[PDB]
Amino acid sequence: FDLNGNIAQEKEIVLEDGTEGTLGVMPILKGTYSLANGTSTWKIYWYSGVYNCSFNAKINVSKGKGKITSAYNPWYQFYSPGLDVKKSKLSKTSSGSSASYVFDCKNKISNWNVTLKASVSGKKLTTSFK
Amino acid sequence: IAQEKEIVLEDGTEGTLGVMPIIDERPLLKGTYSLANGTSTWKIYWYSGVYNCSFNAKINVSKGKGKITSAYNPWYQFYSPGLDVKKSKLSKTSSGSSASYVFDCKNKISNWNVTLKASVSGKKLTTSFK
Amino acid sequence: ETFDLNGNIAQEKEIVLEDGTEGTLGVMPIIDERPLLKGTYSLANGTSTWKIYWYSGVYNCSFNAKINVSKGKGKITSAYNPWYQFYSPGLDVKKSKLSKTSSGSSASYVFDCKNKISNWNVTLKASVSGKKLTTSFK
Amino acid sequence: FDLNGNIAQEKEIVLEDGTEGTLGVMPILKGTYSLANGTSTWKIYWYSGVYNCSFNAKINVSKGKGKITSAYNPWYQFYSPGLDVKKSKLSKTSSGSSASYVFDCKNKISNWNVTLKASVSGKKLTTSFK
Amino acid sequence: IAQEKEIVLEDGTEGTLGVMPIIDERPLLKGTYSLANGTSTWKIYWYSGVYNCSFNAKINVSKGKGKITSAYNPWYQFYSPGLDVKKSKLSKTSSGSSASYVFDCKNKISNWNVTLKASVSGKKLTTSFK
Amino acid sequence: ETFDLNGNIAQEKEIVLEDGTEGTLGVMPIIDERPLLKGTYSLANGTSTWKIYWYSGVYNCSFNAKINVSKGKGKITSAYNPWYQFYSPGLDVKKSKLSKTSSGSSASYVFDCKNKISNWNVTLKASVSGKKLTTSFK
Ligand SMILES: [Cl-]
Ligand SMILES: [Cl-]
Ligand SMILES: [Cl-]
Ligand SMILES: [Cl-]
Repeated sequence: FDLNGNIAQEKEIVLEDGTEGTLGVMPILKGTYSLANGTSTWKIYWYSGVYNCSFNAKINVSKGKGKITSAYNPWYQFYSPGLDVKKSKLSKTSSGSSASYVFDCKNKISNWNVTLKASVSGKKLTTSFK
Repeated sequence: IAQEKEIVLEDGTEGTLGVMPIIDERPLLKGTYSLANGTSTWKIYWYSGVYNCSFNAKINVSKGKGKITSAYNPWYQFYSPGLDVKKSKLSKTSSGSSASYVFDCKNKISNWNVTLKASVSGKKLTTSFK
Repeated sequence: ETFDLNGNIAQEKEIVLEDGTEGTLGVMPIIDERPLLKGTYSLANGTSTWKIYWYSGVYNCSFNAKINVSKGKGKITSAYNPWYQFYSPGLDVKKSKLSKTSSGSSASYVFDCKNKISNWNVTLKASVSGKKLTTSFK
Repeated sequence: FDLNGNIAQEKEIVLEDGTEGTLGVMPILKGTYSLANGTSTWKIYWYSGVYNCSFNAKINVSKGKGKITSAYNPWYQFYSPGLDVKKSKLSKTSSGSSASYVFDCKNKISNWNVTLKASVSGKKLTTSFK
Repeated sequence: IAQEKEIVLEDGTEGTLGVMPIIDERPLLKGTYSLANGTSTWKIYWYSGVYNCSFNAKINVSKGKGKITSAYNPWYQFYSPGLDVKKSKLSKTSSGSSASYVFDCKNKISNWNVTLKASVSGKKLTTSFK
Repeated sequence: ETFDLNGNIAQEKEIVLEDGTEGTLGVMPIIDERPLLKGTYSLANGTSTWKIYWYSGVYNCSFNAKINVSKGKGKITSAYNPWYQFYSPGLDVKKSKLSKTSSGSSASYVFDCKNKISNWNVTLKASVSGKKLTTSFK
């Protein structure tokens, strides 16, 4: 039940009030750049008119493959009247494949999360913000 | 057919306490998709006026059977005045049989949850939202 | 006398503290080495899945339970797909949790609730002994 | 710096607004009764016009000394307009010397906790509520 | 004398960042009491118009030195309109050197904590509230 | 150009998402294999206790830190007695936590704050390398 693994496939539905609902599956902007052998420390951050946040990530590249050995020193300043940061959390995957600083936010009309993530694979450091 | 009984609680609340055997789960909406051997990465998502959310699923398939090796990058953004998302957890079963993004919601008149789920069985990938 | 109905079995003690409040502290020996009586009289050998649920004007909730009965003794191997909708103004759900005992003798979906005049928990419970499956909501 | 271990000893202080403060130390109503050899199950409870709560305690008396091996099935119904139960928790000491069901409550003029406790020492079961 | 510096933060906030070496702790109020060899149980408490709380401390003294073997039965009841006790934790140091009952408080105009503490050193039992 | 001042060292990327918001994602290599410079120039050998603190009109907080410096290298063996008073209407403290690094290289007392126009954390930090003790509050 799959033609090509290039486009999104969705199941649609119309709710009792005539509102569309989409259940979908899809195969799959970021910052990436080279690393060096041994251990290194990095400040991973994001800055905008609304969200500003960062943390430190210690990485260790043994052989030609590295991982995040520690994620610490979480900082943040969010400017926006009425915004409520219900929760914030910095965590590292057991493998150390990545670290994420996640904020669960809320205002008068919405609830959502924002995420600053750092990923290490081989000798490559990738960051993202969603 | 199910086996049930009508109970009237002390506070007057009249309800139906029941049990029924099921073959397949009954969500609001579901979808089934075939998988190819090897590792593949997919975005699982739901979009509606009020609820919007997703996560990524890393699926691996050795010969005939496959499972979810990783459920990550949980994202959501809900729009509705006065809505509160008390809790949001993305989790994966130990056997990788499935992953579920569950939201505990609340507002001036109700308390409920919504669930975006992805389960893998053999060559099949099943998505659902309830 | 205010007929507890379990008061005849338990040893109780009326006490009062600091606040000058009057309440009864009590202890009662209970039996667990007993089978179920009211439950769904049958659940075939092997493995099977079940939908446990309570539906009413205010409280609505359910969960799935895979049950495994090898030879004669049956247990719950899993309690999943917790779902709920507690629709009523004034009512607030502060916490919800689905759990299964170590033995798999029972699974409970507990909700911590509150309204303008009270605070309390409610439980949707499924219990299994031998080839019997029973439920309760209190 | 201690005469007799029978009475309370306090350090007093007068706050900026002429309010007394007492820091004190003191050497030290409950329900108690005999147990039997082997394992047993007990319902520990309290009932009043305001607070009603209970839990089950499994006890195991090996030799002539016993302990609580499990505390479970926490139930409660508190009647009082305006009362808010911020938190509730049932826990057992590692040694199993006792179990406690603690409620952190709050209303418009106060914050306090209430506690139903079960204690086992030798072949004796003691309960209390504070 | 202490070593400090006056800092004016970006938002205009003017403060004093300092460090000072101390011999003894400086709480709002303290008390010292002698202990006898053997095990003894004590109630540690504080009473004032607004704050009232206590816990029990099991102290053991082998020949000259002693420590807290157990800090239990935490109790509190605070009176003040609009006051919120966000958190309350009773904990004991691994070495039994001390136990502390800490309350995180809040109201329309302030955020703070209060601490009822008991520390044991040798033959001495020191109580304090800050 | 809006002088970041660290922008010259880090590699940054301006991006935009779903919301149509404009922000800069960035990564910067930093050094930790460096000693302290501004800190309290002395902390004698052996063991000593210190009161770390910040006092101001709105934020006030402090904690104690036992420091152990054997031979030449010094570390924090304990961070205790966390105390605070954040007195200001509109300001809400959502969480507070005192922590010490594994190494004892530093101790941090972090507060999650909020007001009608912003959400942010503030930290009272004590760091120790060799025989140097420094502090900061940002
Ligand atoms: Cl880490
Ligand atoms: Cl029965
Ligand atoms: Cl237990
Ligand atoms: Cl420096």
